[PDB]
This record gives sequence, C-alpha cells and structure tokens, in this order.
Amino acid sequence: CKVPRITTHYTIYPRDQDKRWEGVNMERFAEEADVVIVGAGPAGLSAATRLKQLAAQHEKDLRVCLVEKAAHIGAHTLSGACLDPRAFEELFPDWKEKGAPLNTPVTEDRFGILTEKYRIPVPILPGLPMNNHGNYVVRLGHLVSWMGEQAEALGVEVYPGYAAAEILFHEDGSVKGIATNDVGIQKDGAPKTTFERGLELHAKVTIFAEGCHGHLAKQLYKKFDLRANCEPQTYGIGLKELWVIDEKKWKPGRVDHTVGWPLDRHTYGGSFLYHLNEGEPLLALGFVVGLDYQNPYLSPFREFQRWKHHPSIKPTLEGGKRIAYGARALNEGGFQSIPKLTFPGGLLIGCSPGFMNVPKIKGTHTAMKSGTLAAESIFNQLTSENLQSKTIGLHVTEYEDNLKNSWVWKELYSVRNIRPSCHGILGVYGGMIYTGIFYWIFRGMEPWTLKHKGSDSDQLKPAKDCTPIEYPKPDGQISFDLLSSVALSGTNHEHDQPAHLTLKDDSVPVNRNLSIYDGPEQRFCPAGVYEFVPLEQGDGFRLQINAQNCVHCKTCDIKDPSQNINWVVPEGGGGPAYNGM
Ligand SMILES: Cc1cc2nc3c(=O)[nH]c(=O)nc-3n(C[C@H](O)[C@H](O)[C@H](O)COP(=O)(O)OP(=O)(O)OC[C@H]3O[C@@H](n4cnc5c(N)ncnc54)[C@H](O)[C@@H]3O)c2cc1C
Ligand code: SF4
Repeated sequence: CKVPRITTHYTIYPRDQDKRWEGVNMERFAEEADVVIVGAGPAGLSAATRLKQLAAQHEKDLRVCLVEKAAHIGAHTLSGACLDPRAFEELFPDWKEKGAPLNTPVTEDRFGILTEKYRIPVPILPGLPMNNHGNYVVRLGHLVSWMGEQAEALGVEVYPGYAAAEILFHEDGSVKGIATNDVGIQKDGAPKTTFERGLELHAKVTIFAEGCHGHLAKQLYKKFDLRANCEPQTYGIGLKELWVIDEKKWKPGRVDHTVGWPLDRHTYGGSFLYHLNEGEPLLALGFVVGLDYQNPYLSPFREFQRWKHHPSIKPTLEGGKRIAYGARALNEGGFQSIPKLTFPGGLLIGCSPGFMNVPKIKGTHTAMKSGTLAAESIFNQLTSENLQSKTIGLHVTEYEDNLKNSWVWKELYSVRNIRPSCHGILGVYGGMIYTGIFYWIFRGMEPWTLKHKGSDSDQLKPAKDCTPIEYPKPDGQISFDLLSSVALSGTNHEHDQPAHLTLKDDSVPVNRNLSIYDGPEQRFCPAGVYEFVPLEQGDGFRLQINAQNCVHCKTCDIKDPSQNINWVVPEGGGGPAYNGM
C-alpha cells in the first residue's frame, strides 16, 4: 500500500458512488418526535428539561429526544467550572434538596501576572469581570450527569452513545431532523458483515447543542447563510487535568488565574486553578491558548505542562498525584461573532453559536439560559396553531427575539471590547489596561465595538520566519508526556473504522503544511493524533493519523492553516471517558 489514501470516510467518498456498496440496503428505520436535541451538555439538557416542565405544567403531550456522542452523559464534558447559578437556579430552584453538586461556593479570588521567576499579584475590585461572589466552582461533568437524571425523570428520552452524523432536510428545504451514525464500516470504507444503518429522528424542530465548534452547525452555517452579519467565531484551546494534593496546600473555594509566562505578550492565554471542596483535597487546573497564535512551533500542551513548573505553582502540586487529563476548544469571539440562531426547522443554542463571557471564562450560565429561552419559545409555537407554512419545519424566530432581550445579550455586549483590545502593541498587557479604563470605570459604555483580526486559521506565520520554542523534558512528576496524558483521559474508539479526522485533499499536509509551517498539526493537537512519518524509502514523509486517540476537542478543524481538515463524528460511544471534568 501507498501514500496511503489516508481518507476514506463516506462524507468525502460517498458510498453511493463506490462499487463496494453496490448491494447494501441503506434503508433506515425512523422515529417521530416533536423536538429533537443534539448534544447532552448544559444547554441541550436545559432545553430538554424546560420543555418537559412546560409540557407537564400545561399537561400536553411532548415527545423530546436527546442524542449524545458520549458512552454516557457527562463523559465528554470538559470545563474548569466556575458556575454562575443565575440560569441554573431559574431552571431548578429546588436544587439544594434534589441533590445538585454545587458544593463549592467561591471564597477567594486571586489573579496574578507571571514572569519566568516571579508572580505579580493584581488587585481584583468589586466591579471587574473576574469577581466570583455568589458563584460556585463545580465539576461540570457531574453536574451535567445530575441534570441528565432529572431530564430522564421528567420524561425526556435520552440516547447516549448515539451521535448525530447527518442533517435531514424536507423537500421545501427546511430541516426535517437528524440521523445517528451508522455502524460497522472498516478503516478502508468497505461494509462489514456487521454493518447496520443508523436511526432517523424526525421532528418539527431540531435543537443543535453541539457545543464549541459543532460539526453539524458548521455545515448548518453554510446551508442557511447564518454568518452573513457577524465576524467569524474565534477560539482558544483549553487543556485540563485533575489533581489530588497535600491537604496542607488545599484551600477549598479558592479560585486562581494568571497571565504571562510562559506565553509571550502577543499570545492570548492563561491558566486557571480551582480548589474543589467536595471532600478530597482535589484540584481542577488548566491552561488556555488563543488559537489565533502566530508561531507554528508553539504547542499548547507543552506550554501547559511547562507552566506547572513556575515557582509559584509547583510547590502546590509538589508531592501530589495527577488523576485525569483532557482538552476542549472554547469560544472567544464573544458578542461580535454571534450568528443568526434560527432557520426553518431548527435552532442553535449554547456554545455551538457562542454565548461565552470570555474575560470571566464563563459560558455555562448563558448556555443554560439560551436553552431555557429556546424551550419556552418552541413550546409557545407548538401550543398555539397560527401556522407558518411552506416550511414543514417550524421557524421559531421568537427564540432569537427573546434571546436579544435577555440578560445574556447585554452581558456579552458589556464585555465585547476586552478580547479585541489585546491586539495592540502591548498584546494582552494592553488588554488589561483596557479592562481598568473602559470597563472598571465605564462598564463597557464606550460608543464603539472593536473587531477581531479574522479567522484563527490564517494567523500562522511561515516556519522559516519564526524561531522554534525549546520546551523542557517532562519530569514525570509535575510535567508529563502526551501519551500518559491521553491514557488518563480514558478515550478510545473501535480501531476498525474510517478516521473521523477527514481531509479534503490528502496531499496538503505534506506539500503545504509540513512544507510551509513544518506540520503544525503535530503540535496543536493535544492527543498526538497527527504524526509525520519518514517514508519507507526515497525521501519525504507521509501523514499518519491515529484517529483512535482523538479526544474530540475540535482544535484541528479550527487551527489548520490550509482549512483542509473537517472533524466528523466517529462511531457513537467513542471518545474520552471523562469523570467530573
Ligand atoms: C478549559 C475550559 C474551562 C472553562 N471554564 C469555565 C468556567 O469556569 N465557567 C463556565 O461557566 N464555563 C466554563 N467553560 C465553558 C463551558 O464548558 C461551556 O460554555 C459549556 O459547556 C458549553 O456548553 P454546551 O451546553 O453548548 O455544551 P458542551 O458542554 O460544549 O457540550 C456539547 C455536547 O454535545 C455533544 N455533541 C457534540 N456534537 C454532537 C453530535 N454531533 N451528536 C451528538 N452529541 C454531540 C458533546 O459530546 C458534548 O457532550 C470552560 C471551557 C473550557 C474548555
Ligand atoms: S485530532 Fe481530535 S483531539 Fe487532535 S486536535 Fe483534532 S479534534 Fe482535537
């Protein structure tokens, strides 16, 4: 075999055009519901939950199906988790007696600027966006688990292990619903004796809650020109691990943040370190890097691992034990990047569209609120008559009206010029100055709205123009390698199936990427999926994709300079097995 025809997924090579599928029967069974939700995350659950609450209250019949990639609810949830109860309490005011895991109220807020050798404390005032009074630090994965339970209790039909891989359209052109991934296909594309076609879930309205950079929404944006009046979404990559530390250095309810070292003024990013108070002396810590970074030699992961060695942070994990690892991409575009949320037959909610309060690093509370509103507005239209036709799929335009008048809108508006102010000659340090001027003093009142530099993908410089970064070697106690890390994420997929990291053209990673940027996919991926392998013999290399290690963070679909990669879902159930991350 060859070069090696790295891509074989049906989305790029339709099996309706390859002979090997000549006699297979593609007939799918189908299920009818009123509302189908895609993604069992905080938003998707909020929507599902609220819809069944409304149904019960006015006692009417509502079938609500919720699909999820994860083997089980919460398995794919990754966050640091500092929660603003606002939307959650709205949905579950009775939460304290029903068991929800909000057990760590924030007690101390800290923030510092790091240099190679020192930590410079920054005062945090009562107006600023890094305040956390009345907020809780949680284990998002557990909370989501808890929510799924309530949902199930309310009568929501949850289907974990089922990934939506196809968008179903009606003949008029509106969304009819989705189809779950098929199963039983070999790495090469050929159907296995165990081939089975996925499920078809038809609804009047489909909710898309795929989170940050969902793959369905990605094609949804094109189909209905949803990004027509906004700037492209900009992202960051968040790396995280869980630690068990010395009870002596545990300070429950403390929330830490930092900026600076090991990053250079022009690379947006920082850490977060949260002391849980759920029983064990447990720490939730991480690092974020803005995927708008310029140097091809930069590695988010090596930066993270390198960060824990700062003399202000190392002592705290000194003699501790790391028990988990994971990564997820997050939104940073904020206000300027919110697209049109509705189209005939479906809605967008949560971080798929993007309601992230970047400076606060909070996107859970808004995510939930959007789910609440979505649910209310959809109930409002199935409970009425007044037909909007020639779109067999409803267009719940009222969802967007209501979202714009909620606190969500004004919250994101108020912090819209913070991230953008980081593109000055002072990089993020200038952004800090902006926060003290225009926000602490004017609470974001300024009569203008700054713009983003554009897509994160064209922000990379050619390798020959940059200097490579010399990262330390992991000591195996504070900093670890990539493979032990992937191991601690619990991620796994059936090996015999086409790689879900699809390529539009199998030649650009070697001709363009390795050539010009020196293969950045080998470093921006936090799970070592892409590697450039020497060729059997002659010269050059070949790209080897170890799809089995993918932790579904979506960073590659975002950062690839050649926008040649398109993340798609692998058989349902595959992926990380996160527990309380
Ligand atoms: C490092 C880091 C730190 C953070 N810290 C905070 C913090 O302190 N406070 C805060 O409020 N927020 C924080 N966030 C943000 C928070 O995690 C998100 O805004 C929030 O989870 C977004 O939620 P969502 O409901 O849209 O779904 P997500 O949690 O993004 O979940 C989407 C779900 O959909 C499933 N899914 C995706 N595509 C499909 C498909 N095709 N078919 C089926 N299922 C699918 C996924 O498996 C996933 O379970 C942080 C994020 C990161 C990465
Ligand atoms: S291959 Fe998977 S894990 Fe690696 S960056 Fe791309 S999405 Fe993230």
